[PDB]
Amino acid sequence: RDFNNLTKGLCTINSWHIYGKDNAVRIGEDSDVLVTREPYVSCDPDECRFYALSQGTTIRGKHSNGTIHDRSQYRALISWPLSSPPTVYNSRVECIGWSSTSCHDGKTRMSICISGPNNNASAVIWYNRRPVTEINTWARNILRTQESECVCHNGVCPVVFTDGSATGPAETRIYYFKEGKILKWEPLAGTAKHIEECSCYGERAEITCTCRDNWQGSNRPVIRIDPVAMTHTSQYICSPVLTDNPRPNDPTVGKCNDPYPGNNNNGVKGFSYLDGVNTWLGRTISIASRSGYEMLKVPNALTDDKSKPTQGQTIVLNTDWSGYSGSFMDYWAEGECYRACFYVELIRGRPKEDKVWWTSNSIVSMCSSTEFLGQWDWPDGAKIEYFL
Amino acid sequence: RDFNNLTKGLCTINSWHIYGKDNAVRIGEDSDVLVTREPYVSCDPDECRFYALSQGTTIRGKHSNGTIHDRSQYRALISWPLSSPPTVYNSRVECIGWSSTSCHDGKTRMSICISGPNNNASAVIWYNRRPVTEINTWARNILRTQESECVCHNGVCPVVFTDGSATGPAETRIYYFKEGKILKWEPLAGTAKHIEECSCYGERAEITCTCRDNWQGSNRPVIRIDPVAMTHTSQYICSPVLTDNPRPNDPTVGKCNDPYPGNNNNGVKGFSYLDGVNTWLGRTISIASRSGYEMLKVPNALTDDKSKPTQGQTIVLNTDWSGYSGSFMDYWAEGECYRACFYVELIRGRPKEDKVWWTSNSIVSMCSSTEFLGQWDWPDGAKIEYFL
Amino acid sequence: RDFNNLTKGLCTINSWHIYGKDNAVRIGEDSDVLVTREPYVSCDPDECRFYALSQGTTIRGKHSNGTIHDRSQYRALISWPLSSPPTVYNSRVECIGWSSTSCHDGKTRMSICISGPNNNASAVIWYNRRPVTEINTWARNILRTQESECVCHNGVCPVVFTDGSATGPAETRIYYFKEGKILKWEPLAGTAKHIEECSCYGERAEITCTCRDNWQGSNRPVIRIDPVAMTHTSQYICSPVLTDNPRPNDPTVGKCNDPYPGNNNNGVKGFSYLDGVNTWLGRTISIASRSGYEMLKVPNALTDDKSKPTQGQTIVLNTDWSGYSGSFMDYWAEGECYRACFYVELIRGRPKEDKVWWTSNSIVSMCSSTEFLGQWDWPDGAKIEYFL
Amino acid sequence: RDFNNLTKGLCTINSWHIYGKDNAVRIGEDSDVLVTREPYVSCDPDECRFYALSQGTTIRGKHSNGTIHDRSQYRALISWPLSSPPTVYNSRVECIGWSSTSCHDGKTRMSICISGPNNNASAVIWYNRRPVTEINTWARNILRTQESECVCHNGVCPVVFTDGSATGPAETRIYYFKEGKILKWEPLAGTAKHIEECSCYGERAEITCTCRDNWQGSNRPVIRIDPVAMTHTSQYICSPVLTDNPRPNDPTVGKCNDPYPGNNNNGVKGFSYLDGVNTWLGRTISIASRSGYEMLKVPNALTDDKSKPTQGQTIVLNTDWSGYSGSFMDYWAEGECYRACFYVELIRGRPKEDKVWWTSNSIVSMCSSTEFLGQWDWPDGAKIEYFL
Ligand SMILES: *[C@@H]1O[C@H](CO)[C@@H](O[C@@H]2O[C@H](CO)[C@@H](O[C@@H]3O[C@H](CO[C@H]4O[C@H](CO)[C@@H](O)[C@H](O[C@H]5O[C@H](CO)[C@@H](O)[C@H](O)[C@@H]5O)[C@@H]4O)[C@@H](O)[C@H](O[C@H]4O[C@H](CO)[C@@H](O)[C@H](O)[C@@H]4O[C@H]4O[C@H](CO)[C@@H](O)[C@H](O)[C@@H]4O[C@H]4O[C@H](CO)[C@@H](O)[C@H](O)[C@@H]4O)[C@@H]3O)[C@H](O)[C@H]2NC(C)=O)[C@H](O)[C@H]1NC(C)=O
Ligand SMILES: *[C@@H]1O[C@H](CO)[C@@H](O[C@@H]2O[C@H](CO)[C@@H](O[C@@H]3O[C@H](CO[C@H]4O[C@H](CO)[C@@H](O)[C@H](O[C@H]5O[C@H](CO)[C@@H](O)[C@H](O)[C@@H]5O)[C@@H]4O)[C@@H](O)[C@H](O[C@H]4O[C@H](CO)[C@@H](O)[C@H](O)[C@@H]4O[C@H]4O[C@H](CO)[C@@H](O)[C@H](O)[C@@H]4O[C@H]4O[C@H](CO)[C@@H](O)[C@H](O)[C@@H]4O)[C@@H]3O)[C@H](O)[C@H]2NC(C)=O)[C@H](O)[C@H]1NC(C)=O
Ligand SMILES: *[C@@H]1O[C@H](CO)[C@@H](O[C@@H]2O[C@H](CO)[C@@H](O[C@@H]3O[C@H](CO[C@H]4O[C@H](CO)[C@@H](O)[C@H](O[C@H]5O[C@H](CO)[C@@H](O)[C@H](O)[C@@H]5O)[C@@H]4O)[C@@H](O)[C@H](O[C@H]4O[C@H](CO)[C@@H](O)[C@H](O)[C@@H]4O[C@H]4O[C@H](CO)[C@@H](O)[C@H](O)[C@@H]4O[C@H]4O[C@H](CO)[C@@H](O)[C@H](O)[C@@H]4O)[C@@H]3O)[C@H](O)[C@H]2NC(C)=O)[C@H](O)[C@H]1NC(C)=O
Ligand SMILES: *[C@@H]1O[C@H](CO)[C@@H](O[C@@H]2O[C@H](CO)[C@@H](O[C@@H]3O[C@H](CO[C@H]4O[C@H](CO)[C@@H](O)[C@H](O[C@H]5O[C@H](CO)[C@@H](O)[C@H](O)[C@@H]5O)[C@@H]4O)[C@@H](O)[C@H](O[C@H]4O[C@H](CO)[C@@H](O)[C@H](O)[C@@H]4O[C@H]4O[C@H](CO)[C@@H](O)[C@H](O)[C@@H]4O[C@H]4O[C@H](CO)[C@@H](O)[C@H](O)[C@@H]4O)[C@@H]3O)[C@H](O)[C@H]2NC(C)=O)[C@H](O)[C@H]1NC(C)=O
Ligand SMILES: *[C@@H]1O[C@H](CO)[C@@H](O[C@@H]2O[C@H](CO)[C@@H](O)[C@H](O)[C@H]2NC(C)=O)[C@H](O)[C@H]1NC(C)=O
Ligand SMILES: CC(=O)N[C@@H]1C[C@@H](F)[C@](F)(C(=O)O)O[C@H]1[C@H](O)[C@H](O)CO
Ligand SMILES: CC(=O)N[C@@H]1C[C@@H](F)[C@](F)(C(=O)O)O[C@H]1[C@H](O)[C@H](O)CO
Ligand SMILES: CC(=O)N[C@@H]1C[C@@H](F)[C@](F)(C(=O)O)O[C@H]1[C@H](O)[C@H](O)CO
Ligand SMILES: CC(=O)N[C@@H]1C[C@@H](F)[C@](F)(C(=O)O)O[C@H]1[C@H](O)[C@H](O)CO
Ligand SMILES: [Ca+2]
Ligand SMILES: [Ca+2]
Ligand SMILES: [Ca+2]
Ligand SMILES: [Ca+2]
Repeated sequence: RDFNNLTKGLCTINSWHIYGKDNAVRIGEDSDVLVTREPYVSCDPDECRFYALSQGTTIRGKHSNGTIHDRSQYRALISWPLSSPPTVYNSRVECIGWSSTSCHDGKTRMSICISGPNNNASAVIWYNRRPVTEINTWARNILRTQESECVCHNGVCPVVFTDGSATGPAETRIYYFKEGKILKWEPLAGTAKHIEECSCYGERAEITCTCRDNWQGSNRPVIRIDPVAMTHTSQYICSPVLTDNPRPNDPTVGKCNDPYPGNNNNGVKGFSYLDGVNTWLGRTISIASRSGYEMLKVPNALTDDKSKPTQGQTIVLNTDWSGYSGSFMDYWAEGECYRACFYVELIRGRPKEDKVWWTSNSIVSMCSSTEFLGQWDWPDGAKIEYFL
Repeated sequence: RDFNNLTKGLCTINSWHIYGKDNAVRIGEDSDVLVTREPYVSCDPDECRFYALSQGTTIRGKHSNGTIHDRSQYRALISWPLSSPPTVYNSRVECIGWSSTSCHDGKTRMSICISGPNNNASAVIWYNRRPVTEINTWARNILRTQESECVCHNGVCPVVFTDGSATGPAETRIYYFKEGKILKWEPLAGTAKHIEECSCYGERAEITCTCRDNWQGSNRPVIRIDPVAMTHTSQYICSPVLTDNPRPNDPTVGKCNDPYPGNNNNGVKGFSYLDGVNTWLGRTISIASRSGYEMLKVPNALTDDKSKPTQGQTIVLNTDWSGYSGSFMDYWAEGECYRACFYVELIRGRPKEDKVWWTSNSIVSMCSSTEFLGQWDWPDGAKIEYFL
Repeated sequence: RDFNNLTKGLCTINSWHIYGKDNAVRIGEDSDVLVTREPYVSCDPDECRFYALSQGTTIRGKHSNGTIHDRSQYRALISWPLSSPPTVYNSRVECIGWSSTSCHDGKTRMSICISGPNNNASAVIWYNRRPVTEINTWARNILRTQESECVCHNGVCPVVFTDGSATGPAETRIYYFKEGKILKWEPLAGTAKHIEECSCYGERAEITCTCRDNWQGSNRPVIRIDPVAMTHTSQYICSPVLTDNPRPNDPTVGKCNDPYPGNNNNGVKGFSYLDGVNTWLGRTISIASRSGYEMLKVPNALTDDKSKPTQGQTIVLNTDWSGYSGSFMDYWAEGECYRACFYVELIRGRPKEDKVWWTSNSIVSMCSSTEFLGQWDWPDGAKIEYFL
Repeated sequence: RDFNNLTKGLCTINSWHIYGKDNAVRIGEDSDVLVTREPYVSCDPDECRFYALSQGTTIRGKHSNGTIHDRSQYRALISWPLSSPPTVYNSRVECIGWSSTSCHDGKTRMSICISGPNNNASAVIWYNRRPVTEINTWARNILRTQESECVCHNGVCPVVFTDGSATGPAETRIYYFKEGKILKWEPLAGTAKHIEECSCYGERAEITCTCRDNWQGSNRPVIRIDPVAMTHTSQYICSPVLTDNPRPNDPTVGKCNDPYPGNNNNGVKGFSYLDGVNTWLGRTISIASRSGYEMLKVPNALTDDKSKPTQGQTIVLNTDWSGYSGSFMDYWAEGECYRACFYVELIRGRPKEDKVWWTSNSIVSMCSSTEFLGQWDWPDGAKIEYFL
């Protein structure tokens, strides 16, 4: 009925509780589960759902062979009920393509999918399940977007896109949509040197995005957006607790306005919540590969270049595979504050598990608690040997 | 609540963006996907869906053997959610038969299915999911209809049927339905010599249908219907850009009131949008078989017998299989103009791929953009070898 | 909102058009289709659905072995969308048991299922999907009911039950329910000597049921019920066109008040519409087995002991298997008259096809047309050899 | 719209009629049925559903190997339509974990799931399908709850939890929730010495729970809760008809305020309805293992230490496997009294049937009748040999 406004602050995050888990690869060993990757979670006013990019085959299907590849004509943004797996029979297609974002503005949902060949890709912006706007590639090098939910305020839903090199300067733009129409766009500003795969959340009329500098940085770039003024800025997380992957060992002092060097041309989508002393960072446990996952409480990470952990929680053990991670919240929940949430993609199959010819994932997701809760670890749980 | 009226003109068509794609044959390699053919797309006021004729077996089922055949007691018009595949578990049966059409009038949906033996077929006209009217064969030779959506204006939904020879004169009728009841019917008039499988769209209170002259023409016949007066006329597309299949090579000058000769007794369902300079024609790329698919901008194709392409877009490469194609639009979208859409049926299996014993298809669909978007090609994507 | 009243007469029946067909055995060869028997069709105010008794296993499942048996703890009344097959994933359980009926009163639905051992069976009467009333066996010999829909008038839904011998006198009762509560019951009256499996329809505030005299009659008993007075009578169809199975050859003169002899202790559920000159009878084509199915127009069949066919329609060829048949109508359709409908159960597997270890069926259904439509035949269509 | 109040008494229980049965293990032999255990039934105002703890694999899936284990990261509370089986495609996840409860307060549903390692478990309390409250382990030894529905009165839904030893004193708490928030909690009081797995029902503004004393008692502890005062008491069922399993032979005189000795450190979840002369107890038929199931009418069982059976009903034969059992009622049914209902979990596979590597169950459920109905027995019905 009305556009949602970001009128609340974050709840105090004292730990993380289990929210959803689909066990998709376990279940899909003997049921019609679609192969996916690049999952996320997004809420409507009356339901929260899982989202991902399908590969247009089931996991036991012979067409699962080759699904390490990111971009084909067989991919689509799908959604399905929370903690169910993405099946052929329960998955709803939001739009067609191989990079996406989606968010609800309080009245209805906007979904964006990009498709095409590398040098001629286009975004289609859907609103109320109809296409409304299209945007052609501006740099002819894999036009691409967040791979997790966007955020709206009074109808304005900003979205970050990048077109251009993954290993050098690229052209990043912030589009401000309303009802699927372009109100404005701006080129990236501030000190972030490279942006991909922004993970965003909204509180007190400001949207914060934690992104991936694929080119040089092992610290994460941060974009902060004012959706009323339709302006933004950028920087890096100051903290020496480095949250990209792969990455060097953690130093004692980080960088606020430059990439922290030591690994080039690689990364992973990740997130954080940056809320002064209530600041929590996610990362892989391994510095070398996408294994394990942990949350660290790092007070003032955004602004304090010597900030270190005061608390933490293990989400996935370093002996289990992780993957992309991102933020979402239920903006329509009851109460006085928005409860921080996140997901972690649990990648299985190639390239790390190459006895199978496929790559897919399952999902785990948590939300914050004001209690100090006991921790478990949450692995995918499938046995690869069963698929041989 | 109210009957929809065709009050808008076409949006300007500068390119085509991806709308839906089901990847059904890929997915159906290892899931309970129904064998189909003769698909299309049709919108309700709150949802757009895929439609097709089921063959009453799954593709991996042993009853898929023999599904090259067009007309059996096991066929039905089914619908399913946009870009999902047609599964046993998500497909809704609209009516029983082996030729169909369907459209929503703004209040509810009319669906028409024809069944029976060749010499004794009948149409049943369903409205609000109940049968209302029946029409018996008038020429005793495969009574048959559009195989894509009809169009309504203020409750009046015209439909084109043909009964009689596929390779000689036949008896074509235009029925004007309202609430599933016959208001009137007329015998075909104008200069079209043979009509099958009309593909129709509505704008500014007129309905335009691009059809298949199976007998003689490689140019397509066009029927234009005034749904208020309940009258029509017919002609051929004047343009030397010929759009049937198979067909001769394109000449320099076409025919406005006669079939363009060079192939007899064969054809394929196709479509066009005929809107002066905003005119786009679809066709197979091959002159000999149903391979490839392209859209050509041919200004004034309907009326200019020397009109040639000023722009185009490849939809399916000539090294991939195509099939039937047809028009639809979302008459209930927001904005000032109706956005042209189309689908292409991607036929797999027999007769061209005869290592399998079945014939089925998947679907790809696009809508127009006012941008000049980059093009991809959109093949079915299944590997036949997997099915051996 | 209001209880439906039977205020209309039957439409004129000049032929029969296809209404629904599920092709369940064909589809179930390679999908999760439940084994059933004793199907029927019943309408709500906004939807019509297929109903049957599940056997609590899929057809390809190993538990399909033994499903020739009628009565087990694994059976349930299920419903599913019209012309879909009865799948594990789309079938809704109405109640538990091995004999049933169901009807909608205009406000909500009553469903009745009987379960138990032969000598200690009970009916549970569900209303608005909650159990309301229970009725214990009165004769300790397979309490049993219609196996097709009941009919309501101003909230009163009569139902016919039988308890006692299948091959001798039994105790038949007519229960008058309202909101799932017993208003009254009466013992069978009139001249019918044995009653099973009544097939009923409603018009002009009277309900007519055509039943099965399993003991002696090859003519069918008829019960006529006044749901306002809550009284009834019974007789047999007078016509020499005999409609049970198995049966003797047709004579020239039938019996109005006694069973027509020649076969004992056997029969099949069937139906008719008895409406003076607008009278149509269904029967198997074979006198010996459940093969084929036809509709015969037999003017005044109910009252004229020499009435013979003036018109007919083949539904299933005598070279294809049939089974139970029954009546239903869409009481909530638009227009001035109720359109007669029926289904035929197409039994496959045992005992006639004993290369498989199972018994199941599919469904075909038709409704009347005021046109004289061409006829097709409508077989199950599955190849038993595929299941070996 | 309004919170439900427990304003009715129990209906008179003269027998039990069949309510639901899913036949899940039979069906799951050849369909995508999830492995479960710890099932129950719970009603909303407009629907009643089956609930259980999934094991996050199908039964025919290779991940079914190991599902004898109770607590893993792959478990979730799921619900599905009454008498359907718990499939991958129709099951809705309520929350994540390995111990649960759920109930509807008349406005919306509260669901509670506990997860974590044995020494660090936490409960998350969901309301209106959103997490609201979290509760950390207080004794660091398998925090755990009812495994059947809770009950609400004017918004207050008490829930019994236990944390601590299964074979010695433990710390049991009664939490009083409203809208998912903690109003109050109390430590267990009265004479019950050990509490697990309470099975609860509501009548005349009091909630009665029949639980499992795993430590010493073969008589069942009873907790009675006043949800207005938010106080409770506890005792044991006085009757010498002992209802735990395993258990000693029945004596002539029971114990009201102490555990009845003879078996230690073991038990099974069970239930009763304690309503003076209208008192019925459920139990396994075997004293040694979870086989068979029966209901006994034991007047004044709660308060009369010599009460013996005056009537009974066999539910499952002693030659068939049983399991957990629990109470529920449809608080939103029509009429003057609440109809007592229960389910029995039918465990198949390990440990008793160790030719398979899995453990799962199906469900049977009954409700009371004021008739004296005939009895059947209701086994799971699957053949283990089919799974070899
Ligand atoms: C039941 O559940 C309980 C709740 O989950 C659980 O208690 C939790 O226990 C975990 C695990 O111990 C805690 O997480 C850690 O928290 C550390 C921070 O807390 C310490 O430091 C604070 C400041 O100096 C102290 O205040 C704090 O003391 C307080 O709390 C204590 C309880 O833990 C209590 O005893 C005290 O009385 C007091 O009240 C405490 O001392 C945090 O630092 C740690 O993370 C590091 O360690 C991990 C390995 O264990 C790494 O994976 C992680 O990345 C962090 O280390 C790395 O990064 C650092 C920053 O750069 C570097 O300095 C390190 O060298 C290290 O870097 C290497 O590794 C990196 C990752 O591979 C790499 O990238 C680098 O390159 C380099 O190679 C962890 O998060 C949690 O806070 C506890 N929570 C609560 C509420 O108590 C309890 O144990 C469970 N109970 C049972 C019985 O099982
Ligand atoms: C990123 O995506 C971009 C958007 O898709 C893409 O740009 C697009 O590129 C495609 C492919 O080149 C274009 O499609 C073609 O358009 C042709 C018409 O445009 C030409 O002619 C106009 C009039 O004279 C000119 O105005 C126009 O110039 C303008 O635009 C230029 C850009 O392309 C630009 O450089 C100029 O500066 C200027 O501004 C341009 O010259 C169209 O004619 C063509 O279709 C024919 O060719 C196809 C084969 O390629 C056939 O498949 C097709 O059927 C047509 O040829 C056949 O039919 C004709 C008519 O009868 C016959 O005359 C021909 O002989 C031929 O007939 C044979 O084949 C038939 C089919 O098999 C057969 O039936 C006959 O029997 C006979 O055998 C094609 O549609 C598109 O318009 C571009 N779009 C845009 C917006 O620019 C860009 O390339 C992509 N970028 C990258 C980096 O990959
Ligand atoms: C396109 O579709 C059209 C519509 O479906 C289709 O036309 C239809 O054609 C069918 C098949 O011919 C017709 O069905 C039959 O109708 C018979 C009754 O009609 C005749 O009798 C009337 C009265 O004397 C005449 O009025 C009537 O004449 C009129 O109509 C004619 C068109 O058919 C036309 O030419 C005339 O000008 C005139 O206007 C006509 O002569 C009906 O009797 C028949 O049923 C019997 O025969 C079946 C075998 O074919 C049996 O299966 C069936 O059970 C009936 O016979 C059995 O039972 C009788 C009664 O007891 C016995 O007397 C018989 O001996 C026989 O009994 C044996 O078999 C029993 C069953 O096994 C058994 O139990 C007994 O023991 C014993 O062993 C049939 O229903 C239909 O009416 C036509 N409909 C229309 C609108 O015209 C047209 O053919 C199709 N076109 C093409 C090109 O394919
Ligand atoms: C059609 O369906 C009808 C409805 O279901 C069905 O009739 C029902 O029949 C069943 C089975 O007979 C009845 O259930 C039993 O009811 C017994 C109680 O009723 C008796 O006792 C009363 C009081 O003294 C009498 O009033 C009553 O008489 C009345 O009713 C009669 C009809 O049955 C009628 O003939 C009379 O005229 C009169 O009107 C009647 O005599 C009940 O006691 C019994 O349960 C015990 O027995 C079971 C074994 O059969 C055990 O499994 C069960 O656990 C109970 O015994 C155990 O526990 C007792 C208590 O501690 C011990 O004293 C016993 O020794 C025994 O203990 C051993 O076993 C335990 C379990 O393994 C173990 O833990 C111990 O350690 C020890 O090892 C049973 O529930 C039912 O009430 C009938 N219902 C109705 C309405 O009539 C009819 O039969 C069906 N018809 C056909 C044709 O099939
Ligand atoms: C259950 O009892 C409560 C307490 O008496 C009822 O609560 C009142 O409901 C009315 C009407 O909806 C409100 O206007 C009052 O404010 C409520 N509270 C109190 C404390 O009186 C409630 O309606 C009852 N539930 C049902 C289904 O009748
Ligand atoms: C899932 C897994 O086994 N990850 C291991 C953890 C650890 F042993 C590690 F050394 C690490 O990176 O910390 O290697 C990982 C993994 O085997 C490699 O990094 C990549 O193969
Ligand atoms: C799908 C496909 O391979 N089509 C080819 C394209 C081309 F090579 C062509 F020569 C053509 O017709 O243009 O043959 C098609 C096809 O192999 C035949 O036409 C029919 O088999
Ligand atoms: C389905 C089928 O083949 N039915 C035949 C028809 C006919 F040949 C008939 F002789 C008949 O009864 O009319 O036998 C049936 C069937 O084979 C037997 O009656 C029973 O097996
Ligand atoms: C399902 C089953 O066969 N249960 C039997 C019943 C009975 F024979 C009994 F002796 C009993 O306990 O009463 O053993 C059960 C079962 O075999 C064992 O108790 C445990 O294996
Ligand atoms: Ca990086
Ligand atoms: Ca042609
Ligand atoms: Ca008989
Ligand atoms: Ca015990």
